[PDB]
Amino acid sequence: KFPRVKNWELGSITYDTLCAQSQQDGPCTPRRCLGSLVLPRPAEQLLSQARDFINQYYSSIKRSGSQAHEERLQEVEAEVASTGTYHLRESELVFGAKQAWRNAPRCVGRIQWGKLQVFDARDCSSAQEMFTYICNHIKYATNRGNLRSAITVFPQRAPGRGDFRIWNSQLVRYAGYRQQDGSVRGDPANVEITELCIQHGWTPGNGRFDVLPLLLQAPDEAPELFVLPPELVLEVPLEHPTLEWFAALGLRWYALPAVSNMLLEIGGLEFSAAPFSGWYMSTEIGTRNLCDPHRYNILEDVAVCMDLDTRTTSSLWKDKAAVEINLAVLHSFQLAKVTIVDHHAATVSFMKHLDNEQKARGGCPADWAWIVPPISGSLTPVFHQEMVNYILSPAFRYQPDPW
Amino acid sequence: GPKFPRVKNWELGSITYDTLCAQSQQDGPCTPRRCLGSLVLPRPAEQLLSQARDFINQYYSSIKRSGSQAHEERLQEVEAEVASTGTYHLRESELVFGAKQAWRNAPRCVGRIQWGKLQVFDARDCSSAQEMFTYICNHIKYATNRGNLRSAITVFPQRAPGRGDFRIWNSQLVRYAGYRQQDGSVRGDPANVEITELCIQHGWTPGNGRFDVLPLLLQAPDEAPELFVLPPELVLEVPLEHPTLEWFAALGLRWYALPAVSNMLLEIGGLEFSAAPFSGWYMSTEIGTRNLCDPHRYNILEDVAVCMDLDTRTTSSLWKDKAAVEINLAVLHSFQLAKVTIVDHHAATVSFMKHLDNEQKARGGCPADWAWIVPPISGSLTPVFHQEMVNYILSPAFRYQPDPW
Ligand code: HEM
Ligand code: HEM
Ligand SMILES: Cc1cc(N)nc(CCCCCO[C@H]2CNC[C@H]2Cc2cc(C)cc(N)n2)c1
Ligand SMILES: Cc1cc(N)nc(CCCCCO[C@H]2CNC[C@H]2Cc2cc(C)cc(N)n2)c1
Ligand SMILES: C[C@H](O)[C@H](O)[C@H]1CNC2=NC(N)=NC(=O)C2=N1
Ligand SMILES: C[C@H](O)[C@H](O)[C@H]1CNC2=NC(N)=NC(=O)C2=N1
Ligand SMILES: [Zn+2]
Repeated sequence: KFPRVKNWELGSITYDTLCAQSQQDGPCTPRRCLGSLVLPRPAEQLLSQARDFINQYYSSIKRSGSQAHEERLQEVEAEVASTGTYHLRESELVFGAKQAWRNAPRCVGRIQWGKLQVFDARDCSSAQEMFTYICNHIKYATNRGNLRSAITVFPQRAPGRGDFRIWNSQLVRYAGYRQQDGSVRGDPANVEITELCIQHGWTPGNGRFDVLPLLLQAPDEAPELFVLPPELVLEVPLEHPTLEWFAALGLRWYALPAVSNMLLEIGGLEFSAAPFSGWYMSTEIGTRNLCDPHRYNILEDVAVCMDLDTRTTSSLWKDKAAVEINLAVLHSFQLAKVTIVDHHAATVSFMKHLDNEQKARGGCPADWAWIVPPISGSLTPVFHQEMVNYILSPAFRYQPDPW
Repeated sequence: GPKFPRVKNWELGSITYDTLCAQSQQDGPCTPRRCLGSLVLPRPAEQLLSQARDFINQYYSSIKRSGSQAHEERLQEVEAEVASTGTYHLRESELVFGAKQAWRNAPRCVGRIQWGKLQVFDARDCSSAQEMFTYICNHIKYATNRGNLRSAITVFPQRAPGRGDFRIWNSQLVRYAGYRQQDGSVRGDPANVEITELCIQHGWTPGNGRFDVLPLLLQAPDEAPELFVLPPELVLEVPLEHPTLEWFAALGLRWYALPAVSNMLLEIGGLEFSAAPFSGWYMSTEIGTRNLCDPHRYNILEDVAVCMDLDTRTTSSLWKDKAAVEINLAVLHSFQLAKVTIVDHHAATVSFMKHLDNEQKARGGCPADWAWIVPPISGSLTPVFHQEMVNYILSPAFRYQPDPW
């Protein structure tokens, strides 16, 4: 039965028919819903995924049933039957990468999905060459603050051998130095990767915002360490439009959000290294990165500085400090002329995206818990919107850590 | 290791496994193909007996008498009663247990740390609309307790074969009128437009304010509903002021003290209680964020922002966030000053975390609807945002039911 999907603010209703196109199970069953969980719980198979994807591609260019379409299916079929695998043409890769983003249920920025620079790095044969491609990506995507969405696709997994992998979870990560007294200096999210870096020969610093080097891995080789050139890593000092002492906090964040640990799956083929980047929504930095108790955890420091009544929850000191921190992020990025979007503008765009996709494809997979921002949830339109979550391919997926 | 859902807390790094979900006898809306967890309304013969037996087993387990002679005798009693009459009836102590369990089982309620403290008024003798009203007034008086609020439920007679239901037509015991205007807008609470118009159709003379308390429309078996005005002195309200913004008081906003849901069905051992209103106390975000700030509710965000002199022309000033915070603070401050029980969303969610731990030990899990548990402002500032949750239907349960009209 195709789900009825309701918007409770507007009273409008849609039916999701796109979900019938899902060929991949999620974690929920009729007995229990596991929608809030962060992590998920032969040749004929490759052949049907490949054919389905080639069909998707030729349909997108309006060329279903054409000579080119029939001949491409034969090529794919021939290659799989002989070798157990196949290869994508660059145009198919570009279409596949955009579709993977379009299909990502946890992404509120999908209004932008058709605007993605795709770097084909499948001719990469060494960690050294990976570093070169990553530097070109960062340079292109950063664009002096006028951020442009981009993906670089390194060579696919092959049955015979180890994967190409970028060990770091993002291309830009701040060190987290664990103390002998358990506590952390820097970003506690990055304790493990920091220690892997030191262990692979990196000389650590001792600051709160030390940019990590990249550990890059070519198949069946020890990862290699590469320091990013400082001028490639654009950063924004954080200050507040009216609170003078805020800048004295010595806070900063990086411009470029680039996820580097996810697997890109297109037509059954798997790209274990395919880092992608857009621009930040302010709550990612202002709310999560800076205010999570297990991240930089600055709420109390800011509250004290604001002279708020910390003695009690009902003064709403946490809520007040968080708002000001989010404002400082927005102010500071605007001042530095670095692309950023606030959570109201981003969720308004997502509502438009939902409407675009309803008309174009008859639905849109969306993970409500991820779409709704971590402050002011019900003040955004997406809170009042019912959403259907399911897996379509092409897809970005999680994968095991390479160590 | 375990073949039960693994549940992680990402703030603390701690892991549990929910084994309680094995006890679910009712399907929700999700399938392996697609998750429908965000939907608001998720899409008897020997059937009664097996539900009845399961509930009786639950009762005797809770008093540690499973397998006992008293347990086996009650089972026989129930099947005998069903055998001859088609239905059965609960002992008083069974109703009390069943009502607390239904609250304990409610995935959408963040206040469940309180589940063991519920005053259960047994109104299964009620035989008229007038008597329903007396019971409800008594419930309201007891629950409100001059501002020192106490959780209560009043249970009216169960649904019976081929006989009409007891129903309360209003969705809550206290509701503000919503009057549709000529221009298409609403004065009062747009949530209550339909029930307002139904009160008018049934003979209520409407006011014209923003906070007019509605009458109750009460229905006894196979009769037209009857209209009852709540004595104004029974309905405690709190005028809203702000601790530092002196003009906020001039806005004339207010809310009532007692949150009392009256349109849900209480199901216990297959028996169905179609009128069983229950009340607690408010979490401040229900009033200050949803009721006052929803675009389709009182919608006051812009008015407050304008008074605070914020830049309302651009999303990036965070004018909405700043105004909502102050409205929420006004709610807490005003209830505190008025000595009326209220709980903020930080304190509520902290206590729900304690509840989750209690239930892990007591029952091996706790059904919880993440979208409902996470507060509508400051989500990730609260510990529940970082907590994975497993949602499933246990019985006894509170359920939605069709509107009487
Ligand atoms: C255009 C700028 C973009 C904005 C404002 C945006 C917005 C977001 C936000 C707010 C999240 C949640 C992040 C978190 O909570 O940590 C997210 C996640 C995601 N986004 Fe987008 N996004 C953008 C570009 C992209 C691009 C270019 C791709 C792929 C090519 C993408 C794919 C994803 C994926 C796969 C996730 C989930 C990541 C994970 O699960 O760890 N995003 N995005
Ligand atoms: C003791 C103080 C209590 C607090 C602070 C509390 C808190 C809450 C909150 C914040 C919600 C979400 C409501 C919304 O978003 O509109 C809720 C829903 C719910 N609560 Fe509790 N609660 C309390 C007592 C109770 C009692 C006594 C019962 C039943 C005996 C109960 C059963 C429920 C049910 C069934 C829902 C879902 C309502 C619906 O789906 O319409 N609560 N409660
Ligand atoms: C493209 C893009 C745009 C934008 N605005 N922001 C980003 C950054 C997304 C960062 C997401 C990282 O998620 C981690 C940390 N919190 C939840 C967790 C989920 C997860 C788990 C795993 C194993 C991998 C992964 N990528 N993500 C990327
Ligand atoms: C006991 C209690 C404590 C407390 N703090 N707050 C309350 C009030 C809960 C009111 C819940 C109302 O929910 C309505 C309005 N928004 C979603 C919708 C869900 C719903 C639908 C239907 C058909 C019935 C119903 N009871 N609830 C009750
Ligand atoms: C347990 C819960 O699912 C996690 O805390 C989720 C909640 N929602 C979330 N939403 C987003 N956008 N990013 C997150 O990391 C995130 N964490
Ligand atoms: C579409 C979405 O499920 C609704 O807007 C939900 C989200 N979470 C919610 N949570 C709570 N506590 N009450 C709600 O009314 C509510 N509405
Ligand atoms: Zn689900």
